[PDB]
Amino acid sequence: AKIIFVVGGPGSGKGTQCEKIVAKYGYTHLSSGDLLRAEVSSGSERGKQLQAIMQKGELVPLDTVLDMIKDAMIAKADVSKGYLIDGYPREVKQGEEFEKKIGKPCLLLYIDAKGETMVKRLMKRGETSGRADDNEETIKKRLDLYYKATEPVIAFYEGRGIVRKIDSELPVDEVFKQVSTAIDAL
Ligand SMILES: Nc1ncnc2c1ncn2[C@@H]1O[C@H](COP(=O)(O)OP(=O)(O)OP(=O)(O)OP(=O)(O)OP(=O)(O)OC[C@H]2O[C@@H](n3cnc4c(N)ncnc43)[C@H](O)[C@@H]2O)[C@@H](O)[C@H]1O
Repeated sequence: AKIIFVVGGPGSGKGTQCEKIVAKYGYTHLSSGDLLRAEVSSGSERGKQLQAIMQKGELVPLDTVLDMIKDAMIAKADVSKGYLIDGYPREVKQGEEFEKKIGKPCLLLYIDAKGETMVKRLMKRGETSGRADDNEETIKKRLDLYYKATEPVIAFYEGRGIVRKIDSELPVDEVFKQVSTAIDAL
């Protein structure tokens, strides 16, 4: 099965575009954030540790996140012709371990938004839906961690030759036209 990585800053639009891909193309959307949140909601001790980390806007350890992604991919293996890995990898080492333990991606959709745009989007969502990490201080930390840890992922996969940059400043449907062009070109 094809493995597509979807990487971009917090609030850039990764989840939105992934849900569009699912509806049009039928790939399996796995979200690292949603997996981690599902553990938090289980009430486990592990979930309590993850909630603490996520609330602070820091990165969860690679071992826990990659486990859960692998767990989810195995659970869907029967029925998936492709996977969208949304929000993983977030550092170069995550990408390398994923390739060692699972397989190589065929495409990286780089969901590119401006920093100010991301702040605005996450503040709006936080005011609405109240996700715990959508508060101003945590937003700032998430964005700074993205620039520091995650942009080198984009460089790594530029070196591999598989990055397609998606202008996520446009309206949702215009972003998805770019996304669709990239996927149709595989
Ligand atoms: N691999 C990893 N390693 C270690 N730790 C990890 C990890 N993965 C996760 N974690 C941990 O878990 C935390 C959460 O990670 P995760 O949940 O993956 O959150 P994120 O990167 O913080 O993503 P969001 O879901 O905040 O953004 P999105 O880019 O999907 O934007 P969306 O489409 O929702 O859109 C945002 C909003 O904007 C709107 N919007 C989208 N596109 C547009 C558009 N084109 N125009 C106008 N509005 C738009 C949406 O409607 C919505 O309101 C991390 O901070 C970390 O602690």
